[PDB]
Amino acid sequence: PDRVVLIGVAGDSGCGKSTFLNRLADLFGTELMTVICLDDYHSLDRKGRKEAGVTALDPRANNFDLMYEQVKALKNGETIMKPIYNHETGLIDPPEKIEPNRIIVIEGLHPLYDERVRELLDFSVYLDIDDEVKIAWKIQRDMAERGHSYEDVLASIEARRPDFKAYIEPQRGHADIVIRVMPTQLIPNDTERKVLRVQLIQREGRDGFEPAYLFDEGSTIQWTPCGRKLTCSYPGIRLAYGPDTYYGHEVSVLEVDGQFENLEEMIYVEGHLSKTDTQYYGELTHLLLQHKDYPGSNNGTGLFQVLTGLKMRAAYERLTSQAAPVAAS
Amino acid sequence: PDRVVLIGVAGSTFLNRLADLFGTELMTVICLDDYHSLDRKGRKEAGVTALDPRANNFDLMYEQVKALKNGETIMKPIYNHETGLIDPPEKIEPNRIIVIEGLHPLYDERVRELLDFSVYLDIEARRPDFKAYIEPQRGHADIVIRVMPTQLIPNDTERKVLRVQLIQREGRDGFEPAYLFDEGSTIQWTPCGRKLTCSYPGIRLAYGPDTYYGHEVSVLEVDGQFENLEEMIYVEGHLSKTDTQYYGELTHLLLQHKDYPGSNNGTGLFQVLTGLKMRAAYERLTSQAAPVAAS
Ligand SMILES: [Os+3]
Ligand SMILES: [Os+3]
Repeated sequence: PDRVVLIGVAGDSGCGKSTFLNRLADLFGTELMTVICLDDYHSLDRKGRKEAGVTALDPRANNFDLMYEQVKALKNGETIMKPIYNHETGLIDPPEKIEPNRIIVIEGLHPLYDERVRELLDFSVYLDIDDEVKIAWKIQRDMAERGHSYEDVLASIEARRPDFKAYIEPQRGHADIVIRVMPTQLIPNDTERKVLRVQLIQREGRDGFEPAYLFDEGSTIQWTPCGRKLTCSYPGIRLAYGPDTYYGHEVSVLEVDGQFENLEEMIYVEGHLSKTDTQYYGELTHLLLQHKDYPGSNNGTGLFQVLTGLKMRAAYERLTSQAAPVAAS
Repeated sequence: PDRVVLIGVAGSTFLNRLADLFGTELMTVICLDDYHSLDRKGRKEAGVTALDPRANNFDLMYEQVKALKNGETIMKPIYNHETGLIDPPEKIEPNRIIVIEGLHPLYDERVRELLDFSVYLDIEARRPDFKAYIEPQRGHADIVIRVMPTQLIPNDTERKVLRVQLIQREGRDGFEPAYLFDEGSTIQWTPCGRKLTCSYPGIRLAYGPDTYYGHEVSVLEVDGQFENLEEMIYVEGHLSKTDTQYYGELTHLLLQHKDYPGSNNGTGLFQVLTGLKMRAAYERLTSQAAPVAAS
């Protein structure tokens, strides 16, 4: 059976605008993977939302019944006629023809919201970014190309909180992996807002998914690779691993704080991680340095985005007994 | 050549543990109080303590220790602690291992160079002379076992739970320090978790490079108490370059005599580990198996 694998990606970065999906495209290519933006399943257009007094985050603005049916149909090998939500006009355009593929990624705000859709997913990721980090990034991006559109991100964050906490964040409890970004604990008065502390919160007991760990599985460790063999500059790099309870479930949290200045630092860290699901030594570093221009390229953000990708590849190859798709040259 | 190996021990249950490891047939222990140049009355007369270098004959010490390592029999004096007198010489023949024990095994430069391995054990009136003449020997010891109060219990009142440090000297050829996880990097570890259930406050290890008396060292550290077997073995299994000859030898040797003090904490663990590092040093120098206790 030509099996269709389904991947869910929860996040607030907008459709086609996250670096994680670019990294997935680098890994799996674009020929045998199709990405579906879940804003296409809005039951209410922009005017309709205003009329109703609800935001896009509200479940009532979204059609989960149609979502379930068309995603179920795709996994069952059927072609679908899915709607297109135009973000510019704020209208719902005529359906698009989407055929099945080896991998189907559903991306958006509510991929893990409905019980029925959850059960169709084979792997899932929630990208949890701290408000302050999101804001600091927006200023750095604005600084580069002279955009100055960060005051609207601030407005958006504050006003979204109620609906974000109500309907978006609880999906973290159902995600296999949660990449959690937040400010550093290595620097006392962080003014630059550059150095990040990132957590890979991995769900236990999901058959066909072995969490990555450091040193000893199921025990708690704090590690600093800087020392005799590796020279870092202040504040350096610090890892942490340990078991924890997240949304009432057992998880295994792998954590990196700091910035990678160079190759040696990246490989030294990669080499000492366990069950990273790399197919050869140095694949994370190799994949991470593929596109150094991406944000998070020199810290835990990129590292864990890539690592998550490998865990999907593992899941795919387990379900199909076949090699996963790859990007061309 | 029937080579004689020399071990120095500054600062005991440690020697009992060594006797358990190496036996008493092929190891002779020499108490360094036997090389007092001044008897108890002489010390009073001079106004010095036993800790003072002037109360001790390092020239005779060097010569007789040098002679022992060279395969010669010696006629060494006996210092009677009860009467406080120096009795007639004792005949001591060479042996596979010679341990010199006392306050000043690492004090003299000439005696230091004869030693193949060395240990300092760091567990009111003595303080001046202790700080003046005893403690600086820590800077020359290959291993220093350092005991101190715990950091696991806030406002510790019992004073029972201990934090112990195995400070291992780097660059001593024929001695690879034990480490945890990654050599030359800093780590803090707690084995209690999914696989191991501890009772409060549990156990916590730490390893990392440091500078001690101006030298590079590698500090392995345990804080807490071992309630049972499983805890001891779990810790042992995750240590690296412990110089055990089989899995579970530390635990086995540590539980040999549970009645000893430090039996259920880092004190005993590191006493045994230190013993293994001596065995390693011996077997490297002789290209031969070290002595063992009978059954
Ligand atoms: Os932007
Ligand atoms: Os390449």
